[PDB]
Amino acid sequence: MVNTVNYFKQKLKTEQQIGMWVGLADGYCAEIAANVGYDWLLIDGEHAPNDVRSILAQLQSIAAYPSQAVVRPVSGDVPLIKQLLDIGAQTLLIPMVESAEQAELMVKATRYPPEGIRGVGAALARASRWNNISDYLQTADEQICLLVQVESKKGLDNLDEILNVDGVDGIFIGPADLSAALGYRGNPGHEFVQNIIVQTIQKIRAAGKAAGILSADEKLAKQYLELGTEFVAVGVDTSLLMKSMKQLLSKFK
Amino acid sequence: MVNTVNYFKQKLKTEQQIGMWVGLADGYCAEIAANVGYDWLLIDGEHAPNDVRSILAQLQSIAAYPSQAVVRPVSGDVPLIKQLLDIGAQTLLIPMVESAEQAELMVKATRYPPEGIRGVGAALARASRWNNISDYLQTADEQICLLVQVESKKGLDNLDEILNVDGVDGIFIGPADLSAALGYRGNPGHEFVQNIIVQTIQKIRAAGKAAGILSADEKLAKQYLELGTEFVAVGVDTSLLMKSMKQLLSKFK
Amino acid sequence: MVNTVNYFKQKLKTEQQIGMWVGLADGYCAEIAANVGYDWLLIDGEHAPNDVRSILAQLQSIAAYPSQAVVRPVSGDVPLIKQLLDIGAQTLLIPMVESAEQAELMVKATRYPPEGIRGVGAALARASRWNNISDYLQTADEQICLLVQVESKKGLDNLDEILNVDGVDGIFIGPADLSAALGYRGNPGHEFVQNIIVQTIQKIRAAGKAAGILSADEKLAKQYLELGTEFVAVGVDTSLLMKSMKQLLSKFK
Amino acid sequence: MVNTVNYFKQKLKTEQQIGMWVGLADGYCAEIAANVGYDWLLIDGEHAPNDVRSILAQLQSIAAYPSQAVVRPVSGDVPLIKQLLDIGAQTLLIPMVESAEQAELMVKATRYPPEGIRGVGAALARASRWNNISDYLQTADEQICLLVQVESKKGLDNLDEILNVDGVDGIFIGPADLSAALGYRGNPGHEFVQNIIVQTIQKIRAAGKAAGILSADEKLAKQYLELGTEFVAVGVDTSLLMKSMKQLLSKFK
Amino acid sequence: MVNTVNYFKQKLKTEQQIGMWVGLADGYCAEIAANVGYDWLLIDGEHAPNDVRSILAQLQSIAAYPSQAVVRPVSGDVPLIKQLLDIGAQTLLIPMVESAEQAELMVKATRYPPEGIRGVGAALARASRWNNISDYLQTADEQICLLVQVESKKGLDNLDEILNVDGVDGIFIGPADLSAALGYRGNPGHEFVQNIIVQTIQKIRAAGKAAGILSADEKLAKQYLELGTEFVAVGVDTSLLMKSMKQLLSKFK
Amino acid sequence: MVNTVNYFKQKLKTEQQIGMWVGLADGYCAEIAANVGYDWLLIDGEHAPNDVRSILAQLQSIAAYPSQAVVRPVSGDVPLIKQLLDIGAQTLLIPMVESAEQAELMVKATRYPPEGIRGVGAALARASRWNNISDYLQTADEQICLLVQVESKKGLDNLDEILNVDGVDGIFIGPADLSAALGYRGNPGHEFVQNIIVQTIQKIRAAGKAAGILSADEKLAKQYLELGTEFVAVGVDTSLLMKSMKQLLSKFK
Ligand SMILES: O=Cc1ccc(O)cc1
Ligand SMILES: O=Cc1ccc(O)cc1
Ligand SMILES: O=Cc1ccc(O)cc1
Ligand SMILES: O=Cc1ccc(O)cc1
Ligand SMILES: O=Cc1ccc(O)cc1
Ligand SMILES: O=Cc1ccc(O)cc1
Ligand SMILES: [Ca+2]
Ligand SMILES: [Ca+2]
Ligand SMILES: [Zn+2]
Ligand SMILES: [Zn+2]
Ligand SMILES: [Zn+2]
Ligand SMILES: [Zn+2]
Ligand SMILES: [Zn+2]
Ligand SMILES: [Zn+2]
Repeated sequence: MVNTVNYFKQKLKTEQQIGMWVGLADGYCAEIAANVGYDWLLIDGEHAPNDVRSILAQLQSIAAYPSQAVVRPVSGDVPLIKQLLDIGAQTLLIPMVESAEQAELMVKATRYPPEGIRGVGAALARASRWNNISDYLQTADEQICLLVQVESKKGLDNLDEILNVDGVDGIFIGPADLSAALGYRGNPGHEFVQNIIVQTIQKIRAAGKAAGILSADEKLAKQYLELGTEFVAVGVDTSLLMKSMKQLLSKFK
Repeated sequence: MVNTVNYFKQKLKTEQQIGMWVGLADGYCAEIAANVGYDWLLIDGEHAPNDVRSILAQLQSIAAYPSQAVVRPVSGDVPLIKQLLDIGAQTLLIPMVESAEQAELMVKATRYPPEGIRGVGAALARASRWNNISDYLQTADEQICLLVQVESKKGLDNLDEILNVDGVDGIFIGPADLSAALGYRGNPGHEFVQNIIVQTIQKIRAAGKAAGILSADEKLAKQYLELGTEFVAVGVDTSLLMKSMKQLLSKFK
Repeated sequence: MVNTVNYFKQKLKTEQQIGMWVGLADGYCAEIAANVGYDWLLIDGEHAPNDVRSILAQLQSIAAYPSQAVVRPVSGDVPLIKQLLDIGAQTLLIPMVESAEQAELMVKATRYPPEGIRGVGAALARASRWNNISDYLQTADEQICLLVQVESKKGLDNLDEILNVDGVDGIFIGPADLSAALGYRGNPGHEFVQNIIVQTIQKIRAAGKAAGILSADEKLAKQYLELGTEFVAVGVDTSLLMKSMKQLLSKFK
Repeated sequence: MVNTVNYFKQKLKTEQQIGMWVGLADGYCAEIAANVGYDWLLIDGEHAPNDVRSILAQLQSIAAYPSQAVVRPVSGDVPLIKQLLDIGAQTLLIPMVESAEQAELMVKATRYPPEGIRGVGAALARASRWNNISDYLQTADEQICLLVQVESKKGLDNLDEILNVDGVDGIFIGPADLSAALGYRGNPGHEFVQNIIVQTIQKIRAAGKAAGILSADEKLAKQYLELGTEFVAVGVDTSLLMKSMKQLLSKFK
Repeated sequence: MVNTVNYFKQKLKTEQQIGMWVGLADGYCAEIAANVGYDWLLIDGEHAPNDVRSILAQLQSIAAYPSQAVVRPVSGDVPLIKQLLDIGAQTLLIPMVESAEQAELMVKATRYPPEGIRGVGAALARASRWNNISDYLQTADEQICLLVQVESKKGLDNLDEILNVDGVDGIFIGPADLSAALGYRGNPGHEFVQNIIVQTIQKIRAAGKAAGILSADEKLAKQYLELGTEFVAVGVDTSLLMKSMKQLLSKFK
Repeated sequence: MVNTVNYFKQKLKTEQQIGMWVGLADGYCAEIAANVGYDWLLIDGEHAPNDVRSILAQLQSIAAYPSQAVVRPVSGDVPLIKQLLDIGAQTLLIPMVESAEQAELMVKATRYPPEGIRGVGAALARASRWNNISDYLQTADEQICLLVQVESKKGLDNLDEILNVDGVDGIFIGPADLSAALGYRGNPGHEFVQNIIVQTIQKIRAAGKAAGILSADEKLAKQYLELGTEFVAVGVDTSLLMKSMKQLLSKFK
């Protein structure tokens, strides 16, 4: 078997990928999302009740479908990154990255020694399909994609430095965390926040990196796509479930 | 503690209750549905991948909310009915009921000896809150609600006989199973099927029983409500999730 | 490896075994019970929310401890008996047995062909420790113990016939189900019920079978032990947990 | 989406399919087996500790790989067959089939009304991918494969009658159950048993049905393949795990 | 929906709240405890085998009952605090707090930016009921209660400094950890330890903070209540289960 | 009850113990391994998808068998070490230990105050069997065994310093991590790596500590045993399962 090709990673340079957030934290719900045709599915280990084992179940569900899996760990924790790579997550989204030094450590966390610090345990791992991918230890590093979130004042204060880190494939903007950091908690739609987001997207793309963002607002998402933003998540499974059930009830009250 | 009052059962005689089908088979998804404000939630043990333990988890989630839980077992199995009553399901929907003799057996399955055949194990049961409902064995039978599905030719052939069974609180019409039985599989919207459904609702209500049905078609559901149908399910969580995610993607293709 | 010796089965002829009911339905709770020193633990698949997989977990927990495991299935279902024997349950308690013909079928359900109807799948089974017990198919039948419950009027109406069935090792009296059947639901302590229980114990022992019962009433349990009842359950984990937490709170209200 | 094509079913007429028994009862273990390249994987719901939900997890794991999944339910139970079809099992292996009447009922259990009795609940089902397979109710019956086990004297006594049932795609011989039924429990390798198995394979193929069997004996499996047996399972995951770990320890004692 | 009111937090200034430790690590056991009527239930993520997902299940069980849930994470880990707040834990008990600097960080960990560092992910969170609490991001901080444990020499060495931290609602004394730190491991009942505990309770209350403690000793618990201690846990579910089962067996040996 | 004797720890001074790696992450798979007769089983929390709760399940399975359990946490995390000790893991293997200061902290992490920093919560813990081991807090430290991995250049750079730490019972060499660190990723068999491993084994034993290693290569494992290496793992369950299923299929292709 050849290593699973990371089409998400390749498509960062060739197209604009439409994403769905997966916070239902469940192999069965993840399979439903995987049937829709999103370019990418974000398995949220930061803000949904997930652990390594529930994320594994969702990777197994999604694996039968073309949608590419991206996993967000709860934090930039090196041992947790090791665990998520070994269950076979090929793209990671690291929250709250705030310096070039932290971004460099996240690069190393995703690459084998001697160049990186990814723990070596291929025989045991779904990532190597238990060494059924015979040359995994030689071919792994190439299909791993590292995305980092800029979503605080300190992140924006270190944006140019992070954008200079070789091995950061993409910078994703978190409007909820960023709007709160800016003192507009719950109000990312404000011009003050939006002008900072647009400028940030322009700088990311000017430095030759992929830009990404989430917005459930159709108009904002289409604006970000018009700016050339490479990976745009356009909705959240929990939000779509709740809103669809509320809209239906409202027809009958 | 006094036994949990079955408001679903009481409301069969005082109002028209709006229902949501719950097939996501998960305590977390069931809690999301429970926040919307449906009069009743159908935990589907027949067509969703549920067992006694997953149904228990969903009852625990839903219990903090006003929405009344109704459980559909996979079949009219007496021992399975015993298990679902003991985890505390107070309303059951029995699929594919086809005779007065079967309906009478389902009545007995929901009531303690000496009048019924419900196995006695109160001490162990969430139903008695582990005997924290001190008079459970005396007050249980009153808050249990039995609904039976008529959804085959043999069911329609025994409709008058089933409607004469004391202890059947409601007859629910299954348009998917009924349309297939009638040789209109996938096409319940056909006038042939709909005239049989309308006549069936009229007969159920004429015999003094509650009538129920599921339709995701807003126009049909409102027609059934105009006829006086007591319990109408108007949508399905899996369908709402899938359709909402597809409609969103279609805005970006 | 030699087959696990069923010490419960042997001790039916040599001593009076003290039992604890396990309805917490959980490997961790079952292990707590296993540390106490009960002769036998009843893993309740009839009145606690258990399935084959949760019963397996509890058998695995208990297996490190001297306490002997007895499993109650939800009903005398032949395929479910097959499943519980293959996960390695060596003693089964069948509820609501009401005829010699049903007791004979339960005997056959526990024994391999050609003499019985137990499905043969030893290679796959914890029962054979995956053929690590090399002679399992020749030695299995001997360590299997069949107990049947008499707990209805029809059971009492067929008591002499059931007591004549070769392969029934024990008859257990269910006071909750029996008192309800007799029209004393919730009141097994009444003289009418107790005289029937004592007479039933005497008849069981007179026919050379082991007699069993559950009572959380210390005086009744000690009375049953004085009559020579071979297997007496003296409490229930859910009941002891609830009562101990209530008694503690009452000291502080 | 078009309905998933049942390549197992088509290949019953075009080649000899090599199978692996999956009794480890776990999505992660099922995925390991799925990487090997077996034509088919038997998810054992009869002799491994599986339920609908654990079988679902294994179907989800296996679905990303070419290996075709076959599910054995604990018995020919119509409602359980309904559940296993709805989670998306397209091939079923029914144990202990003993008459034309039982085989006909298993045929109906796998087909929608009006011709069959399969319960209609497509909207909710992984089988329809929650109606993402738009014409599922018209195209389902064609990709369902029914296999029945002949593995008792009564099965052999009704072999010609079972072989005349339209809708039975395959007859599988169970050497463990059959050798026990014949009074050679644990000794299927005996000439008495083997001549009956060979004769049975010849009769199955002469009636135009697919023949199947399990043997972990390489010589017996190759003999069955030389006779033209269409679906041959050649090993069991639990057995291969135990034997490989024992053989390794023996090198070091 | 308005944000769930934290009655535990309000009652810290109006009454003395009686608590039960919940270490059975299970939604079903947590529900049993929730029926008793304790003012508060401590879901132990430090010394019972719990993770985010098992703590979620227990919050869901408890949510239907008046008992207020308090969650102890394994350590003062900022990302784990984020996870436990998002599943809807409104009161946290942080173990082994040893400085004003660590207590200040725990305050920030529980509050949204710009004043705190709680990660913003309301849409996804049971805490917001998936934005069904429409103003959650404005009303969340007010219903969050922060308790910190002083249970080491360094904690006692920094007691006055911790008691001056705005945002610490309560200091809880850990007699097991504290007695071990003092070189009286397993002997918290010693006068040396008890005089330090009493002095510590007096200092906590004199600084205007709530004092808390656990003791399964009825006399010690009543002494702590007489001193005015605001939140007193009086027992542990695992201990009450084990002791009740041992005391029962001892009546029969 | 007296504390469980750690026979693994005692046998480090009396014999050479043969080990099996357990990465199938499952109580049922762990029990299969437990039946084989390995001296020790490594429950891998670093490179298999395990958490505290799945490791607990595997400890419960294994506990009925003579095989000694060793648990590898994901990293030398003090709170996670506390959790694994409380579920009753008596031997820990800490990955990627690189200094005397880190080894000393791991020693303290495994011992109660006042000498160590192990959090005290015995009442709640399977480790004390919920205080059924009445003197657990006095007898625990003696049956705890600490192993550390040297598997990086920094580890080898601090080998003499680590070997001087009182309370390190064993140093385990990780050939996958070490060969990668040395720029021979995937090629530990090279003479450059092997000479370093042999020298390292000699230095460990010369300092009076137990030496350990894993090799699935029978010749290398036997060479390590001839050098007197005290704890040698000779295979991995995932590897043996995959290889045995592949070898079987190759006989039939
Ligand atoms: O610990 C990591 C590891 C690496 C390769 C193996 O074969 C087994 C374990
Ligand atoms: O088996 C049912 C049962 C009833 C009451 C109890 O207390 C225990 C068990
Ligand atoms: O189907 C049961 C069975 C029996 C023996 C085996 O080796 C495998 C399966
Ligand atoms: O009960 C089955 C069912 C069928 C179709 C639906 O849309 C919902 C439920
Ligand atoms: O990542 C956090 C998040 C916040 C709000 C959303 O709607 C979705 C995700
Ligand atoms: O927090 C730990 C703890 C210690 C002893 C107990 O009895 C209960 C909890
Ligand atoms: Ca978990
Ligand atoms: Ca289950
Ligand atoms: Zn964010
Ligand atoms: Zn139907
Ligand atoms: Zn009973
Ligand atoms: Zn068979
Ligand atoms: Zn403490
Ligand atoms: Zn390593």
